[PDB]
Amino acid sequence: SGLVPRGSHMRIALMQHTARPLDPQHNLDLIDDAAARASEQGAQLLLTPQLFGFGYVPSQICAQVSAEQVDAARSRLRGIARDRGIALVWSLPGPEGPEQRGITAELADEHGEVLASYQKVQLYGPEEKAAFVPGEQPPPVLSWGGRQLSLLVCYDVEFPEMVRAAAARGAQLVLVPTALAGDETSVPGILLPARAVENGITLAYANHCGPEGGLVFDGGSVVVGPAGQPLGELGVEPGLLVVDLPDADYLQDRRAELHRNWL
Amino acid sequence: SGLVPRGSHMRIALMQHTARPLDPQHNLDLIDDAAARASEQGAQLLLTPQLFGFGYVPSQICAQVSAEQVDAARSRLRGIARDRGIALVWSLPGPEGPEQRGITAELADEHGEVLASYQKVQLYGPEEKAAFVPGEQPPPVLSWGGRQLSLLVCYDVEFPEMVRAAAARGAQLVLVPTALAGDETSVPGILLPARAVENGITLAYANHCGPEGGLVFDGGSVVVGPAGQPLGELGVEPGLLVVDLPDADYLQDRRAELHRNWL
Repeated sequence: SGLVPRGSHMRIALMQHTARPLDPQHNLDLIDDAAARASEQGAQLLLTPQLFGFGYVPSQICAQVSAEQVDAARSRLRGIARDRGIALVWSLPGPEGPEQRGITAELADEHGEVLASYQKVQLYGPEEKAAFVPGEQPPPVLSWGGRQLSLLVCYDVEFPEMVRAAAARGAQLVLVPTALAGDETSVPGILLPARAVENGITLAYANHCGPEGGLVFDGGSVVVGPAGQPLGELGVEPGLLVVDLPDADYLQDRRAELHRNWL
Repeated sequence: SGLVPRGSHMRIALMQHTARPLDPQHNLDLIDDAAARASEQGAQLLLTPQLFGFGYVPSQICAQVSAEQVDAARSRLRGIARDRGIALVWSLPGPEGPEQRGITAELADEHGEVLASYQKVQLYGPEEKAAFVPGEQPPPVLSWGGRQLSLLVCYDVEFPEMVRAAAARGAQLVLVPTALAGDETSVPGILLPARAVENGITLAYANHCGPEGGLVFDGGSVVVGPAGQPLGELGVEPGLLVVDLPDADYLQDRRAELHRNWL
C-alpha cells in the first residue's frame, strides 16, 4: 500500500480467500496468484491460511489425502516461494502417514527452502483431534528480515500460554495461518489484541473467508501491533492485505517460576 | 440497580472513589458509607480499591505506616463488614513489619470474619517493589454466595498466568481491587475482557478515581462477564456500581504439562 515508507524495512502481505476442498491444484493456483500480487507490491513475505492447499476439511484430509499428495503440494509451495521470489508461510498436514501426522505451519524463504516448521499444539474440536496428532514442541523463533519471527496456527493463539512461549524465546512478530468460522468476533476483537499487548509483540492472522467445507469463514484477517491496534485489516471478502511494519514490562516482571507451578 | 431479578442470586457492588493519602479515618469513613449504600441496594458484597484505606502511596506507606496502624484499619474494616452486614473485599498492607509485609487483598463475610487473604504476587514498578515483598502463593478460591470466588490485585490481572491460576483452581468470579492511573485504557479495554473470555469467568475491577498521591486515577471500574462484555461500568467520577450476576473449552483443552515447561 503506497511506496515503501522511510523508517520501515519490512512489508508483509496476508492472503485471505476461499479454498475448494480437496482441489489443491485450484488452491495452490490461488496462493501462486497471491504470491505474485504480494511481490508486485514489494512485500517480502506472504502469510496464507490454515490448511489452505487442501481446504479446511480435517476429516476428509485424514480419509483421503495421502502423504504423497501432501508432499506434492509442499513441493509446489516451495516452487511458488522460489519462482515469485517471496518468503511464504503456509500450513499443510504434516509429512508422515495419515495416522501419524499433525497440522503444520512452515516458513520458506525466497529460495524455496524451509527455514522453520511448527506442528500445531492446540487442536480444536473433535474433527481436528481425530484427524491429526497434536504437536509437542514450542513454537520456533528465528531472525528474518531484521526481526525475530515465530509461527503458531489458528486455535493456538487463543491460549495466552502459546503466545507467551513464542515471546519468551524472543519472538517479535508471530505469524498465524488461521481458519476461523461462525462469526467468532471475540478472537480478533478481544483475544488477538490482548496477545499483542500482553507480550509487546505484533501478530499477523490470515484467515479463510466465504463458503468452504460446509462452513462460512469470517475473513477479518488482521495485523495487530504491540498496542493492540490493527495496523491493517480485511472484511469478509477475498483480499490481500499489505502492511508495512515500523522499525509495563510483562515479559520481565512475570514470576515465571511460580506461574509454571500454578497452571 | 432495580429490584433483585429472577434468575440472579448474587448482587455485588464496587466502590470507586478518591482516597486521601495517610488519612485512614477519612478513607475508611468513605468505605463505611459505600458499604451502607451497597447494603441498602441489596448487594451482598462490596469490593473496594487497592490500598484504599491509606491511599495508593507505596513509598509513604513503607516509610510512615506502622504494623499497628495497619492492624487498626484492618479491625475497623472487619467492624464495617459486621456492622453494615455485607461481605467486604479490601486491600491493605500485610500485617508484618514494614520491611517484611506485602500488599494484600482480603474477603470478610457479613460477620466481620476474614475468609480468604491473598498477597499480591506481581508488584508494579520500582516504588511498589521497594515498599512491599511480593507474594509467593497462588490466588485462593472459595465457595461464597453460590459461586467459587477468587482474589487478585491490580497488575496481577494483566498476567494471563495469574488469572489462569485462579480459574484452574475453580474460580468463577475473580474480584480485583485496583489502582490504575495515567489513562491506561488497554487494561480495562483489552486485557480484562480477554482474561474473562480466555477462562470463561467473570471479573470485577474496582479502581480509584480522581486526584490522589500525585496521580490521577482512571476510574473505569467494571464487571466483565465471560463473553468479555461489561455487565456494568463507571466513568471517571466517584460512584458505586451495583451489578446482578446471572445464575471453546480453553480450561480443558490447554496442554498445561507442555505450557508449564515453555514459560
